[PDB]
Amino acid sequence: EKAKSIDQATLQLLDKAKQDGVETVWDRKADMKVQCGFGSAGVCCRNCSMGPCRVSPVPGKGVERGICGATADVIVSRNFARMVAAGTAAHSDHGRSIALSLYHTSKDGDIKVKDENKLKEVAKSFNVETEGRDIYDIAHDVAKEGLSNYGKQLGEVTLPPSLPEKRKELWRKLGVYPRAVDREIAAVMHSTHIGCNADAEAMIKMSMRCSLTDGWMGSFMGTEFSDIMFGTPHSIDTEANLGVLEKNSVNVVLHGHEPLLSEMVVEAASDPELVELAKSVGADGINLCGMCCTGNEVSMRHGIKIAGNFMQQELAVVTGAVDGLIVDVQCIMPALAKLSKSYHTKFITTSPKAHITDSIYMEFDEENPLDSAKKILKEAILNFKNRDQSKVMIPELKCKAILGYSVEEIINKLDKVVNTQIGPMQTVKPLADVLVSGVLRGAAAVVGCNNPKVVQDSAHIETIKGLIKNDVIVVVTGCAAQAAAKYGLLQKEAAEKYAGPGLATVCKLVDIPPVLHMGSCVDISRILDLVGRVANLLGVDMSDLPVAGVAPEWMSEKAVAIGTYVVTSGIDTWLGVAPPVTGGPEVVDILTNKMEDWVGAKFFIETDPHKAVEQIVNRMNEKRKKLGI
Amino acid sequence: EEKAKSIDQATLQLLDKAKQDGVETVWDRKADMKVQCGFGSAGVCCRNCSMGPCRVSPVPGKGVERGICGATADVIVSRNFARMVAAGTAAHSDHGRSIALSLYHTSKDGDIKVKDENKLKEVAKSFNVETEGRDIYDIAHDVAKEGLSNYGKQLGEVTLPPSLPEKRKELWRKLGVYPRAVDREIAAVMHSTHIGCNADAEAMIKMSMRCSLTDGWMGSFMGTEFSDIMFGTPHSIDTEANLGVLEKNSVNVVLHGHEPLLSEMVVEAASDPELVELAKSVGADGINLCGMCCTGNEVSMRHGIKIAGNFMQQELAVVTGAVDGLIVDVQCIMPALAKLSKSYHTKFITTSPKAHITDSIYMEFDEENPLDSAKKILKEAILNFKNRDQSKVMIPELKCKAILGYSVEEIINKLDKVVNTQIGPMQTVKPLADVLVSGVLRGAAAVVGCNNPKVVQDSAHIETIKGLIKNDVIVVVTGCAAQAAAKYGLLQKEAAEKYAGPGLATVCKLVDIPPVLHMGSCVDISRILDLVGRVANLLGVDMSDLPVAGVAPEWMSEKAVAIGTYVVTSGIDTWLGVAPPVTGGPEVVDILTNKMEDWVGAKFFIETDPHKAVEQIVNRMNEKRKKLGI
Ligand code: SF4
Ligand code: SF4
Ligand code: SF4
Ligand SMILES: [F-]
Ligand SMILES: [F-]
Ligand SMILES: [F-]
Ligand SMILES: [F-]
Ligand SMILES: [F-]
Ligand SMILES: [F-]
Ligand SMILES: [F-]
Ligand code: NA
Ligand code: NA
Ligand code: NA
Ligand code: NA
Ligand code: NA
Ligand code: NA
Repeated sequence: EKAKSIDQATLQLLDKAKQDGVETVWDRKADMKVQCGFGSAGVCCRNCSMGPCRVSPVPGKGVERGICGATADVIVSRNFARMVAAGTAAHSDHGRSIALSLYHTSKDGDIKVKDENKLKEVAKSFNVETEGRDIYDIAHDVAKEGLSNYGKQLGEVTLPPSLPEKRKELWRKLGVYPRAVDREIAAVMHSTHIGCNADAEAMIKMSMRCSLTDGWMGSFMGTEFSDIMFGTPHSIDTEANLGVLEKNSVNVVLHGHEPLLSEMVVEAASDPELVELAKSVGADGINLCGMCCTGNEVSMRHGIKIAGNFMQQELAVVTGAVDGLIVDVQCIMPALAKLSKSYHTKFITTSPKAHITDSIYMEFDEENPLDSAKKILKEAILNFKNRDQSKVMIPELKCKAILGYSVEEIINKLDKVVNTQIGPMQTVKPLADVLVSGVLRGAAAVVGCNNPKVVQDSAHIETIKGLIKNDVIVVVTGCAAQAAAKYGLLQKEAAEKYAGPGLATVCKLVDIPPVLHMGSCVDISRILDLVGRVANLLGVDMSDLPVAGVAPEWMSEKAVAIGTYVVTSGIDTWLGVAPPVTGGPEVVDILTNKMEDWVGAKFFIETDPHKAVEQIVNRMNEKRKKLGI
Repeated sequence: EEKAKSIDQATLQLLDKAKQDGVETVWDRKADMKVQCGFGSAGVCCRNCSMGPCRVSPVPGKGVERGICGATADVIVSRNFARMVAAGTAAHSDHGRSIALSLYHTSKDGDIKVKDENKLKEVAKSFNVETEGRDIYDIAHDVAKEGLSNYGKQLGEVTLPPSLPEKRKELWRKLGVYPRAVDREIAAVMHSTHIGCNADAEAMIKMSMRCSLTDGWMGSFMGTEFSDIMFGTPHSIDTEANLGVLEKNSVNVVLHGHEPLLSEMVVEAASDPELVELAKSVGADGINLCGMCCTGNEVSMRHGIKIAGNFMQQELAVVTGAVDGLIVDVQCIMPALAKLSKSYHTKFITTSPKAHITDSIYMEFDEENPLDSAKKILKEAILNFKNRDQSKVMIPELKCKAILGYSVEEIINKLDKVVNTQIGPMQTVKPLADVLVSGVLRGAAAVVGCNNPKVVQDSAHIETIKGLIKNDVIVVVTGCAAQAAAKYGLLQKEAAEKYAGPGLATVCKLVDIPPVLHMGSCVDISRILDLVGRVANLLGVDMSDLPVAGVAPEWMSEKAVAIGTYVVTSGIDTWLGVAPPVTGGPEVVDILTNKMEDWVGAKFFIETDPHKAVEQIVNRMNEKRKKLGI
């Protein structure tokens, strides 16, 4: 009865999937039928073998406490904590690999330093000397100091400069100032053990402390170091959606997250031997396509075409045109191994962090990265000989998209509206001014996943379209950004098409689209860098600005960690999918009310995007009045 | 027409008082839960993202076979198993992390001092720390820093104990499970269990084994060694156990939890003259300290403090109406205590910011002024004796004598009695190695683990231990299992004639030891590894070659899972008396109970009948003896 998507190409292939007789993520959601209301409310605990225990989400009725004595609030808050601990760890290991790659950069090696100016500037944040030193001794000293942020047991951690000092001392008084990344993950996992913490407030506060090691450390260093090694993103053109697949080219799709592999596949797709090889098997060339975050990472830096977002990964295989599906870690549906048994596609896993049964394991040798990517790519190009062009169905649907909007590039773009003799250059002042003046009502980040509980991409598009109509500039990352890209919002033409008067004027003056694709989900750290720069420039804290974050169709534990650190940093967050918290009323009051008194923001749970847009606008105008703007 | 709740007499008496007083127990809450969910009982339910919750069929080929993301039953089972190990590892991790921090803050005239210099000097040589002619506290700080790097170093290798055989290290390396930093492996396991990551049962379990190794050989190990350095290495010491140790006319302060620093500082505060006179002024005879669970073991091994009871007895202690102060830190403090303590004059005090409990009294243990903080907290217990009502008090006159303190150094010390002055070398484990190879001792078995309402409490412990020592298998015990043995009376030299077999009784008479050796808390299980490795190293073999076994007859916590996983990966067959949630994943069962043997030389055994378990252990040991030629 309900529509499965709002994207036509997504729907066309869904029909082919039914004809071919293959399962999709929608079909498995249906097979699940009415999902257990206990786990949907968070009032089930399995933290020890006395259980499984389930208490009633309706207070006063049914079973009240678990066998150990845990209340509903205790069970909910611990389950919520372990979600943050998981998402934190996901981004943690991500940035740890990126820092390790930076430690192994050499002058003549496969991994180099590409943005010397950024490294010199990042080195100043770690108190690493740069005057007259070799650029790789600097990079190694930066990597070492960044790695210390993951497991140091003595001393304090290094935090970015755009984090307002008001917020640091706020965290200190609240007792949520971050420690080492792995050290907090262990701390949350410790207190959630049976017979440890049994207080909702203290439990949530540990979760907020954990999430800070993600946004301002794990994800932040991951992004900063990814820019140093691969290049800081700048505005770039690309095409999005499943129509980027070419029938007469070798289609290699990069799925996953960790960017070192996809960065090396891009460089491997230009080796004359591998270029000549694709021609020898009968194709026109090598057509690199990205999906999800590793697709975002290479599109921001190299404009590689974005094949699609989370709930489309199954449908790319259904086209019958994917010769290689090269995946690393995070958000690779294990169903792909069974699905690709019905097609010539070679589904190749590469990271020992994410083995998948019945896939083809080709370990990405991080000690010979380029040679290793070539070996994996050659296997994909050879697989082109096994394509059956009669069963191929590539929908004729693709949209142009502009992305590459890093903080540096937004600042660079804003310099255009600065009078040579008046203001300062290379600052975020132009954006602060249009916010203070009121031409822009606010700025909203729209991030998040896809989720079968929501018509895929429908909540993203309605939220984004509604915010830009009310003169709220919108920045996007991850699968939401790729949902904007497919729809056609990442175009300068989208301003007069969909934006209100103020946003349309700023868009024309700055020469930008109304929706800024700021990269992958570790790249959300760019959003914090941006908002923090505006707060510092206006002498205020981040809870005082008219900013907001939205997760219209989230799913991953990464999103819970992301949403939790966005709030603790001081930014109101709207969720479009109810988290499993309804069972514990104290947990609800903490996340949706008391949070305000702690950090200056709170969570909002709204499944109607049009309602959420109202709330965001009203909350912004409320905060605007408090600030006098 | 129901099963008994316990085999302990004092436990049954107070349970009748709890019913009479109108309060609820952990047994009562178990009955309220009724039929627990078969899905979560089989481990075929996932909640690792909001696409779910999903539940797949535990019977393969029937029902819903895959979750929304495509995860099979084996994937879901294997990931849920991994997160148990990660949590159990994290608990012992932070336990030893905090202890190492105390070692870093030791000082000449401070509250925390170095007490076993000879242990500290020997540990420093294990961490490549110079000791010749250096101040003793410069050494302690260097050793602490080296131990803290084991938790979060990102480059280089980790420091491991010398009693770990190189054959086992080389085995782990080829298998791909050589441990990294403690907090790092915890994060790595949490990463791969995220949605859309690892989806292969073998790779997932192998990640669990690599993670658990950072507990037994690092987390728990460093915690135990550093606890001995600061508080003293345990030696043969007498004590009394069970709930009767409470004195009606004295101040009863009960220490519950795991972290030893608070319990240690309260012991030293219980001898402050100002507080003793206050105890007499409020109308009491003296300060009666009683411990529970690990923190009760930690102070009983070192100071002979009386042991109040094990895990499922903690509620019944408050039911006696004689607990004036209940001081708890972290790990295994049932949140029901906060509600139970409201029906009695007991003040339920939480002390650690790691484990706040609602509607309790929070007195944050100041580690910068430890003794003054312990003094301050103890005074609140003494003053609460004025609210005692002696008409309701019912302390069952039941308690048994017990011997403990059997650290590795003390066991080696006791083995010297049977060494000839001219023949063999002193201060080695050779006497224990010789009786095993000869066959006088058929094997060595470690009985550890929790309590669990699914088993008649302490019955699986006592039946397991009694059957083993009857079959000439010496039994070492830690944690609540040890306290089960202390309550029943197995921690006595008189227990040899009563229950031991011929060979074991002969070894007990010669060495002058009980047939059951209490080796401390559950981080003190590292002492058991340290012992077995010395025997493995002295016989030129690996640990999977020795006739050794581990048993957790009534386990419950995720700490036990991580414990049982590192015991197996170390090369010691482990029997489990409570079935873990793995029955829904047939590949996971094959990995844990068969394939594991071909990886690390040991495997899990799931058996709820302790008599059948003893049969399996004895037959298994004989196979490894015949394989080894002994
Ligand atoms: S922590 Fe408590 S409520 Fe949760 S499963 Fe364990 S015994 Fe039950
Ligand atoms: S969430 Fe709990 S009650 Fe629901 S199916 Fe899973 S184990 Fe059962
Ligand atoms: S990870 Fe898979 S099995 Fe688990 S809740 Fe998500 S879709 Fe379901
Ligand atoms: F095909
Ligand atoms: F790893
Ligand atoms: F159910
Ligand atoms: F493996
Ligand atoms: F009382
Ligand atoms: F000693
Ligand atoms: F074997
Ligand atoms: Na920066
Ligand atoms: Na195939
Ligand atoms: Na309020
Ligand atoms: Na030692
Ligand atoms: Na076999
Ligand atoms: Na059975």
